[PDB]
Amino acid sequence: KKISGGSVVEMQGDEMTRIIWELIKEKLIFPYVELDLHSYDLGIENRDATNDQVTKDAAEAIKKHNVGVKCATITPDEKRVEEFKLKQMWKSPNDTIRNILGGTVFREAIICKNIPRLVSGWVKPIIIGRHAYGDQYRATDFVVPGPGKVEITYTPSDGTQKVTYLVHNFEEGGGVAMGMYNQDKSIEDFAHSSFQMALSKGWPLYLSTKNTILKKYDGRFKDIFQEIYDKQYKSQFEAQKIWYEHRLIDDMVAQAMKSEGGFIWACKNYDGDVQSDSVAQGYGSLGMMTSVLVCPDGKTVEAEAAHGTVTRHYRMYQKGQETSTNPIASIFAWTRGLAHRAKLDNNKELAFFANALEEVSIETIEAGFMTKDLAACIKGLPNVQRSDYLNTFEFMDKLGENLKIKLAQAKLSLEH
Amino acid sequence: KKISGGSVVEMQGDEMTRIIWELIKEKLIFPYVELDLHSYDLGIENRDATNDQVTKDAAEAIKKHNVGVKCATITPDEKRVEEFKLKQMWKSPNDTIRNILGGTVFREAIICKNIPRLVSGWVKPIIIGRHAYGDQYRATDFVVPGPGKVEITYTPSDGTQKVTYLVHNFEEGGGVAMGMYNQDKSIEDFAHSSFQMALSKGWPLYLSTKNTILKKYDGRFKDIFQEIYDKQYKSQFEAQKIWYEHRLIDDMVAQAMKSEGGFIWACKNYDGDVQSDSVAQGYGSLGMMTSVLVCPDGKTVEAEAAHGTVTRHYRMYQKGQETSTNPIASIFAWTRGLAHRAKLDNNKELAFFANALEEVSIETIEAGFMTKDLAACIKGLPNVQRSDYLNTFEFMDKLGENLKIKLAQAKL
Ligand SMILES: NC(=O)c1ccc[n+]([C@@H]2O[C@H](COP(=O)([O-])OP(=O)(O)OC[C@H]3O[C@@H](n4cnc5c(N)ncnc54)[C@H](OP(=O)(O)O)[C@@H]3O)[C@@H](O)[C@H]2O)c1
Ligand SMILES: NC(=O)c1ccc[n+]([C@@H]2O[C@H](COP(=O)([O-])OP(=O)(O)OC[C@H]3O[C@@H](n4cnc5c(N)ncnc54)[C@H](OP(=O)(O)O)[C@@H]3O)[C@@H](O)[C@H]2O)c1
Ligand SMILES: O=C(O)CCC(=O)C(=O)O
Ligand SMILES: O=C(O)CCC(=O)C(=O)O
Ligand SMILES: [Ca+2]
Ligand SMILES: [Ca+2]
Repeated sequence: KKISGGSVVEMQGDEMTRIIWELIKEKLIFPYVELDLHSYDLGIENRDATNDQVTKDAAEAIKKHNVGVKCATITPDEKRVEEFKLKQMWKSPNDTIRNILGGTVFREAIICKNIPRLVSGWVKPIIIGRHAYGDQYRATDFVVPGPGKVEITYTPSDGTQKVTYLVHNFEEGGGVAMGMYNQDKSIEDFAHSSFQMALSKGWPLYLSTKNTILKKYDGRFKDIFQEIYDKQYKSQFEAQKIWYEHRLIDDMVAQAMKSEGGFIWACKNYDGDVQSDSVAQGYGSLGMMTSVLVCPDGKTVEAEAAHGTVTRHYRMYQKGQETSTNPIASIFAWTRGLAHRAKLDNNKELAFFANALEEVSIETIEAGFMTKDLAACIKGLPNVQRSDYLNTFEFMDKLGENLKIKLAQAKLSLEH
Repeated sequence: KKISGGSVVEMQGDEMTRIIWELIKEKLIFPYVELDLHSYDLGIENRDATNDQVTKDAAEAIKKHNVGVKCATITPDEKRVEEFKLKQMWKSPNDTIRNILGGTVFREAIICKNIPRLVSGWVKPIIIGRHAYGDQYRATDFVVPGPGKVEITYTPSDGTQKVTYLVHNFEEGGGVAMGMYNQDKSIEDFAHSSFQMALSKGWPLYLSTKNTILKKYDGRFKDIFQEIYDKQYKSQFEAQKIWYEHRLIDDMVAQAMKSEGGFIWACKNYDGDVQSDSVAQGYGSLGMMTSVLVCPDGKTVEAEAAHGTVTRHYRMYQKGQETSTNPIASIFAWTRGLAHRAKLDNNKELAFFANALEEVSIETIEAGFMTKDLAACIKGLPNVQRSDYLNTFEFMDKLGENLKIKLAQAKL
């Protein structure tokens, strides 16, 4: 009776998103879909117990099975070490997974007709390609305890030369220092996936850098995009009446803010992290955004919610208080992962189910059933009352109700 | 030129901002104000001729005279080198000047009551304190030509063992790499200026970092702020019913976007640079923002417009075509610096002129005389007609008349 879904790597998360994750599988996915499921618990406690090995195992599973769907996870700092009694301050599971997989994370809002934006002009989608490799997420940082010299050096593999650059000589007191890097091959994959996304969408492409400040580091990104564009993409762009343009990041954020949308924005790793949260909130909620890592092999993807574990909501959950937390981004992690699974396997029954769940989610909200974040978009936050929204479970229950109806109607249809 | 100004350091800029700079001195400052003016031309041509020495001379003059006002400048990349036939790809003069002076750059929108924002909720100001030192603006970046190890090393002054960390081992092909740093004393001054700004305006303070990712680097910023808050400002904040909170930068930008405004935002160098343009545009124009570098001495100040040289408009100016470019940010560089010069000198006349020019600028726009960007805020750009806006000359002229009127009517 259930759809045969194939192999999926599932990564369990923390706090409020872990609660939603279990409700998605129980209500939305498992009743209709049977999966060969490789489950990795990335909850903070299991990562601590495995010395973060479960995270690297999960990344290797995604390479093997080509599809993974990830819940948001805690990245610990000193406060989390004290809260959970951790052995170490573990690195972000996302940093580890993206470092191993590589590629570009494409992030885009999920639009409902009845939800007012915070930014008046965006009538079309903004799609951020976020380079998923290197920079601050692979970096090496340390505290400078006192006076002394920090240098960064490059030694070729043959060991026949050494280049030493002075970072800073600390004359009095200490500070911080860090190295970071990126790679030409990853930059080229990032460029290709950006131009290909623009052509698939019929939309212009913009790349943002600081190249006036980092002339070598950011100038490399700019050069590689320009060279790949001129050689391989430019005739196809003009044929679709679109263009590619590099801008300084600050000009770019101002242009995007005042634009009508409808463009692809290639972002360096850190910029794509921050701006995608600004963009998601600007369209009205961090809970309404898709995030899909498209790996360079053209086969493997990892779908996820780009927002965090929603700690403040989890604290209320721990007290038995009602929570209204937006599940949509977490649900679209599953739908986007299953859609790609169905595409790899040419599974029409699964491809239909994935799209059906996405339509149900939008239709439910557009019919007036929503969590508190979205009711705050329509009214003001100060004007919202309990009767204006559903709690987290009521909303999942409504979605489950409407999903059963949509799948029932499909079975009764002639198309079937 | 009756009012005695005192000593101000003037830095001349490039392209469209240069054209507006002279219009401000001619029509706005010079007729009413006599200045001891130490002028350095930071135009890209003079920087190339002096091997960027004029920039260092200018920074030194600000330390001497405590007050400086800067016009936007070109920071050259490969296209600018070829465009201007430059000797070197010179560093940004703002990087050079800020590195020498230090401190926190405070940026805030200039609000006219008739101008709609792009962001629905911001009914109260957002003030970004931007750390002006270190990080990407003091960094060392280079191309990695081929496979090999990039390492970062710390050699202490006490002769104890040198420490070496592997950044990356490039196994296939090359790439890019960079070192960057910050210093505890600069971070401490950045913290103090942020707490003091919040107490003087009466608003809560947020610091944004990535400390979950950069645990040492950004953790140091977070730890320094928290220690200074707990030991120094905390009871003062509580008595004013405000607070200080650290947030991850992701959370902070989202919170900022959906808020009502009304907070101080402490930003690391790079974040303050980018978010200040996002915020300025969100209130509706890059032309309406003040930017003042507040130096750690509590004395010296450098006022500037935070936006660039507006190359696109300048290309139209070069072709003889009509332009409408918003001068207000450039005007507020003069008024903010002259107001500071007046507080140092206890000059009631100069301080009155400084405020009056700012009043005239806002009153002129609130009466319906504005450049094209502001008219676009009200009607949307596709609906802006020629009758809705003034060109750059006409706008500077209307401000000159209103300034003349406001000073004449005040002389009575
Ligand atoms: N993908 C990931 O694994 C990932 C990404 C980011 C952060 N994190 C981790 O998550 C933890 C919490 O990070 P944080 O405190 O910066 O942010 P957060 O708790 O995830 O979110 C902060 C605020 O954003 C709003 N929000 C975010 N998602 C929402 C949703 N789905 N529905 C309704 N509101 C939502 C809520 O606003 P209100 O309080 O105003 O209601 C929430 O309190 C950290 O440990 C961090 O390391 C993980
Ligand atoms: N403080 C500084 O010295 C400073 C700061 C930043 C950049 N720069 C330099 O400026 C040069 C150009 O930088 P860029 O091309 O990134 O940006 P830009 O040319 O300065 O500005 C880009 C766009 O922003 C809008 N804009 C900026 N200021 C405006 C104003 N006062 N009134 C109306 N619109 C305004 C215009 O939008 P539209 O095109 O839509 O009309 C303009 O085309 C570069 O050489 C850069 O290094 C200098
Ligand atoms: O991995 C983390 O700690 C945060 C990740 C994040 O903020 C993002 O993926 O946008
Ligand atoms: O100095 C530069 O090159 C740009 C400065 C800038 O963008 C800013 O001050 O906001
Ligand atoms: Ca993020
Ligand atoms: Ca800027």
